[PDB]
Amino acid sequence: VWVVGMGIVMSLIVLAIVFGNVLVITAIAKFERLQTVTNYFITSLACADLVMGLAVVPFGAAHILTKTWTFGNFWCEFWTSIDVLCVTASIETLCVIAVDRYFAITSPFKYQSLLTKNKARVIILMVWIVSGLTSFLPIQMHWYRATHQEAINCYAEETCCDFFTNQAYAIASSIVSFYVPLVIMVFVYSRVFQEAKRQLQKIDKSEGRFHVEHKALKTLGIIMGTFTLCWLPFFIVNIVHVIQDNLIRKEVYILLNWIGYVNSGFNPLIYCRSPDFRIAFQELLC
Ligand SMILES: CN[C@@H]1CCc2c(ccc(O)c2O)[C@H]1O
Repeated sequence: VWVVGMGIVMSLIVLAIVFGNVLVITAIAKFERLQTVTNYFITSLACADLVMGLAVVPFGAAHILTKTWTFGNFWCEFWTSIDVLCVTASIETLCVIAVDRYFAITSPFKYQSLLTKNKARVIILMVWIVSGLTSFLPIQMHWYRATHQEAINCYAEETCCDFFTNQAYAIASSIVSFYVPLVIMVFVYSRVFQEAKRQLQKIDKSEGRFHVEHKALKTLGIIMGTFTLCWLPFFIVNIVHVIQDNLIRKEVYILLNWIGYVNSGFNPLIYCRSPDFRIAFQELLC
């Protein structure tokens, strides 16, 4: 009953991810009003999420359900590289969005000059190049491999493929993928909240006698509680399991990894709540 039951959940996850991340892309492509410098970062994020949902989730689900890797030994390194690439490219895009929002409020007069359609493309290409220099190059050159008997036995068997990595690669990959964007987003959003509070105070001092921070708190909570709660638990055990051998089990690692995969299915709800997006979604369907 467990085999039949979980397959339904995995298929539902796949369908939700694909349907969520294709609609945004086609709405942005079809409509000329939504083509804005802001909306290119959402385009890149949606592309990364769609690639993840199509390439990573189905094969991981099949590997779990079948319990053996029926495909060749060459196709598992490619799968791991794709997974790492998508994961590390789906977070720096959020960091870029946060920085772009910071520059709008902090410098209102100079926002148009600093951000131009030519610079957005360069930023996106740099993000994707950096993502590809930590996923394909070290994995495909066999620099991440660990040196112990279980790892060698797993490497020499075609039907078995698990993740065994070194201390240095794990630390470097986690630092590049998660922690630096986390610090940058924390600083950015704290400053934005400070500016919003100052504006509210000024309005209250000016027009106080007439009736005419819940909004900022709710928005920032939705922004920063669906990302930290989804990715932070995994990137701690990622550091831990290479320092203490018996502290972290394999099942906990796999489940905490799969919890962070569903974040790609939530992004359209969080970042595409604008009325302009709603009108486009209504026009496409119905
Ligand atoms: C196969 N799962 C991988 C394992 C390690 C890893 C992931 C994502 C980002 C990283 O920086 C990593 O080091 C996970 O997606």
